[PDB]
Amino acid sequence: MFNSDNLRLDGKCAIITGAGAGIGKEIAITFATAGASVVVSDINADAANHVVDEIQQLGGQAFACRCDITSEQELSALADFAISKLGKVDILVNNAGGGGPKPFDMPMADFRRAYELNVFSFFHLSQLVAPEMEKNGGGVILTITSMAAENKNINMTSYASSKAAASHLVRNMAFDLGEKNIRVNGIAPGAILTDALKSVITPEIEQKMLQHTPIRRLGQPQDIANAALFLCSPAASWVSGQILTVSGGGVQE
Amino acid sequence: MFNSDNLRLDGKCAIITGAGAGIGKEIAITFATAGASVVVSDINADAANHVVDEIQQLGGQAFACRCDITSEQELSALADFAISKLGKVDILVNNAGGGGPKPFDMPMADFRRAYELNVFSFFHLSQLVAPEMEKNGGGVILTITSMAAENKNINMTSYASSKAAASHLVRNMAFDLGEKNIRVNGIAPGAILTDALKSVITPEIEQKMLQHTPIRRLGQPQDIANAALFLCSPAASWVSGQILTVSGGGVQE
Amino acid sequence: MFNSDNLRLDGKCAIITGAGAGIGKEIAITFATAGASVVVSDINADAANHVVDEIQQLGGQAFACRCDITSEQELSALADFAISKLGKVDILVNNAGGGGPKPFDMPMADFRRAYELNVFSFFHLSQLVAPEMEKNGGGVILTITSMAAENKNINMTSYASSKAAASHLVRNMAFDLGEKNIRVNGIAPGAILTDALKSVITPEIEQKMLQHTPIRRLGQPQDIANAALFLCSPAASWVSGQILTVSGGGVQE
Amino acid sequence: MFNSDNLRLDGKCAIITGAGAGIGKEIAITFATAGASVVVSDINADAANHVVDEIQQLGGQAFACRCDITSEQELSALADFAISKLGKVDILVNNAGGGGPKPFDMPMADFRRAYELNVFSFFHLSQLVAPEMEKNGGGVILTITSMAAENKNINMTSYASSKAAASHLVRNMAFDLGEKNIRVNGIAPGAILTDALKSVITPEIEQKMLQHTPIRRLGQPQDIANAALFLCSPAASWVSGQILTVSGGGVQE
Ligand SMILES: NC(=O)c1ccc[n+]([C@@H]2O[C@H](COP(=O)([O-])OP(=O)(O)OC[C@H]3O[C@@H](n4cnc5c(N)ncnc54)[C@H](O)[C@@H]3O)[C@@H](O)[C@H]2O)c1
Ligand SMILES: NC(=O)c1ccc[n+]([C@@H]2O[C@H](COP(=O)([O-])OP(=O)(O)OC[C@H]3O[C@@H](n4cnc5c(N)ncnc54)[C@H](O)[C@@H]3O)[C@@H](O)[C@H]2O)c1
Ligand SMILES: NC(=O)c1ccc[n+]([C@@H]2O[C@H](COP(=O)([O-])OP(=O)(O)OC[C@H]3O[C@@H](n4cnc5c(N)ncnc54)[C@H](O)[C@@H]3O)[C@@H](O)[C@H]2O)c1
Ligand SMILES: NC(=O)c1ccc[n+]([C@@H]2O[C@H](COP(=O)([O-])OP(=O)(O)OC[C@H]3O[C@@H](n4cnc5c(N)ncnc54)[C@H](O)[C@@H]3O)[C@@H](O)[C@H]2O)c1
Repeated sequence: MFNSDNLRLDGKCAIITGAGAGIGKEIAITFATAGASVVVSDINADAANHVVDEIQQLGGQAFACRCDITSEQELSALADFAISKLGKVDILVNNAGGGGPKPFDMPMADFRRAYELNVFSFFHLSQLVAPEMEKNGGGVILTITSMAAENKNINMTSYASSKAAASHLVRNMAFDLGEKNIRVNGIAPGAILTDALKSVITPEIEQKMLQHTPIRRLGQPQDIANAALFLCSPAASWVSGQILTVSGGGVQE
Repeated sequence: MFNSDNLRLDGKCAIITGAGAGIGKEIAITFATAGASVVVSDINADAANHVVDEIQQLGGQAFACRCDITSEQELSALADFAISKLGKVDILVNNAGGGGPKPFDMPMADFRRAYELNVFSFFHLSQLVAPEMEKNGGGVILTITSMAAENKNINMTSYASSKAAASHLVRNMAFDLGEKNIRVNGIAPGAILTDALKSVITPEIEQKMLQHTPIRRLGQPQDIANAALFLCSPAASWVSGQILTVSGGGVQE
Repeated sequence: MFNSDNLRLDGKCAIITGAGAGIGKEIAITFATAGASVVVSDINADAANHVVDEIQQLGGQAFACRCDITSEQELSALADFAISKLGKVDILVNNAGGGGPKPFDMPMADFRRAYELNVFSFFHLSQLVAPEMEKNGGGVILTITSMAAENKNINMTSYASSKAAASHLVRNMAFDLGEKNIRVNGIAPGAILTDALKSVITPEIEQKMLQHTPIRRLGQPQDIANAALFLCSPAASWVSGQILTVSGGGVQE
Repeated sequence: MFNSDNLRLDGKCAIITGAGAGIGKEIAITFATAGASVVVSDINADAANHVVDEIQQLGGQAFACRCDITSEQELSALADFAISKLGKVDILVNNAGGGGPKPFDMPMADFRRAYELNVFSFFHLSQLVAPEMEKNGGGVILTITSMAAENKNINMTSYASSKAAASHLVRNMAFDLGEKNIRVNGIAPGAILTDALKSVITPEIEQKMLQHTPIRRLGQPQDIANAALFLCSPAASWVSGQILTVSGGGVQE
């Protein structure tokens, strides 16, 4: 039978990478509003700090930490800081990442970078928290991937190849971590109208993207926040190694 | 921000196939307990009625109809009964259907039958309830597919191909019905310990299926009911054409 | 090292369903030209018969047989006739099939039909030849599926769902038949400019379809004939359970 | 109509990574024997040179270069040597690369390295030879990926994710290079019995891997060389962005 408390994160401690803005910001707020203590990580400290007061204005407890996910040194620091501020780590939502469409002849530096963001940082950070989660008898890791991980188009070599790596790592990491009773899942956002896109997108552009979405509307960060909550909640206790695409049933071009 | 009402089905009217036992019974009870009025359908009216009684005891509203999904006549009869008893239809949970390991040399009757159970039935009923969902302004159709739809093995020709047909039906159907604000999704459950297997299973046999499952415990009907709720709740309003697997990150032989 | 005879069908006997025209016609000719005796099956006898003289004009030996693949009675007849005319059956290429885009509210008859063509006939015919192939110690089954089996778009419910069933049957049948030392593979044609499309397609239409194909050109039946030869040849002796998409790297819309 | 010349590489110039042994060596010999001039590259010049000698003995033209694919400098040096010795480049067979089972707690050095071996190397070399292929009017790049790219298991985080990255690189890269008439494909080989394993394997161990393979025999290097030939031969001129698995229809543990 239905049980609302299974849909909440009461007493949980979560790290949310790149949560100073966009989808990441919504996950942080939505998680704190469901009962979990949160460490809001982001390179843009001022942004991270805004999210924190914003959570307190709601009564949740958040802490800010600047952290370049691409710096191994900052990742271990993020981890030590999180275990000190919250006392433990139950949830890790690896949101930060990116890269973008690029020509085939981008310098290798551009190529290597997508991996730092989408693959290596994600993997190093899990290695850091995994021991903590295993100490407490379990935990949940959630990464935000992308639909590029499953589509193919021009100028997507690095971004698409990296996101694919991350999605497949999820499927395998689910096995290594499963022993430590840690679930690992991912979510592939469609065209999320994060405030950034929201500012540029022309009503003509919108129609062009929504041209192939059955549920004719652009996504909102919340859509991704709802999916994350479910996947990180106890209601999803036997769900591991999955990638949930949240994109209205189609693809935005 | 976290909104608990988005995770409830207040005033939603759901039809649920094969709800006398196992997975369907639990989705019926979880749904009804989350605020929706439900029609419990089943080839076993005794079972359906018991489930209805039990739902009412918990203070939920529910109605029972003995329906054999392999009958076109009986499928229309199910739709009329729901229109008649609930007044409208917002959610269809196509749970019944089946088939299992069959010799390559099985009689064609047996082969086609797996299609009756998982494909033709599911599609027709969708045709029946679609027109009713659109007049309410939207809806959610959800199927209980299978991991056989994604796996490969011996003695699975009928069973696995039909579940594969059903799973790709979800993806395509999401396009057609997307213009009528209807979302279509499915769930691929692993080895779920339903009251039947619960007594056919022996602790020995168990350590074998679980041999390749990261989250080392067999599934409970609640796990599936939990994902169906989310997938049919307004919180997953931009999730369509997806097939979520709940198997603890592995495959139970 | 390279060995041309491994790329030929010398001494092989092949059944080619729906070979009176299109892709099917090319497979027949290309196979006979590589050394195999062929039974050219098709509902349009005159077409089947043309292909046969055409093969003889090249020195290959073909035999015609009218056969509605959707009639169980005609399938067993096709089989008995093939084993009588050729002496044995080494290769089965299940080309005939079809169905097409259809609205969600097509009558059920339309839905059931796609399955007769794409799934049931294919499965019944394999059941019929499998015993013959097993007698000779091996064989090869090849089905022509479609890209609909992997894409999702509006008005594709039946066609797409059926082709998906067929592709997944390939993956599983590979296990049942593997014991009988029979390989089973499929090929998913992209937009093949079969003489039919070739007659209607406007130079403007062409551009529209080729809009998303990296190798900017429409396919030719031969392209599919080359793939089939490889997959049915000894060079592909450890290749089973595969679906090869031949579509220039993209999709034609 | 069957055309044997389409299945040959006469006057084609191919570069082949890790061609001193196993799979690469055989693709080198099969290619050279099918009419193309080949550059045999390898971190082991002794091995490369022996393979070159052996090729010449069979009357084919070949050249050897000791190249360590993990070096950007050495990759450019390989491209110059091929341009210098063969005059042009029409085919690139990226065979080397690797990595294997690694503990979740592996050092990041080991993790990144799997990316050096299967991702970064493969991409860069593609960048190097692309410009040369387009000036000849076309080309074919082909990678030796892995079944780990599609599977899930314990102790495969690095190995499997990098092969997944490489496999999705094929799909996307096919778009970019498609405008320059360059086709990109890959092959996922199963358990191939190469001269090394050939002596490390014990008849006991063999009956175990083969336990779930329909075509019950381990793969031979020829099987892979056979598919690479076809995939690089003009006969597969409309096949791009594909990843063919050669594993006898199953998975060898
Ligand atoms: N918005 C979309 O439409 C969309 C679609 C598909 C996938 N995604 C994925 O979702 C994730 C988040 O995307 P978003 O759209 O919210 O992005 P965004 O760039 O708007 O926000 C990223 C947040 O992370 C911060 N950040 C950037 N680099 C960082 C670093 N190196 N270390 C720590 N923090 C850093 C930014 O300041 C920002 O607050 C990414 O992994 C992205 O690949 C987004
Ligand atoms: N339980 C598992 O481990 C598992 C795993 C994978 C897929 N599934 C899927 O879940 C669904 C239910 O499986 P389950 O094991 O919970 O089922 P079950 O055998 O318990 O059947 C559930 C209910 O359906 C009823 N029913 C059977 N045939 C019917 C018909 N023809 N018309 C109407 N009602 C009918 C049964 O009497 C029962 O009350 C199926 O779609 C099955 O493929 C279950
Ligand atoms: N042409 C394309 O672009 C394309 C694309 C994707 C998939 N396909 C698939 O390829 C296969 C063959 O397609 P095609 O394009 O050559 O088709 P087609 O309709 O041009 O030719 C089919 C041939 O089979 C015959 N046929 C029709 N029904 C038959 C039946 N019931 N029994 C026996 N023979 C019958 C027809 O007379 C004809 O000679 C089909 O399974 C189709 O789904 C084709
Ligand atoms: N053999 C199998 O069962 C199998 C299965 C799956 C994938 N593969 C793939 O096939 C490819 C070759 O595998 P294999 O077992 O045949 O390989 P292998 O270990 O025999 O290596 C082949 C050649 O590559 C050379 N080489 C190694 N590192 C190199 C480097 N850094 N730079 C240049 N040359 C180098 C080796 O010395 C050897 O001569 C790899 O991509 C591997 O992932 C093989």
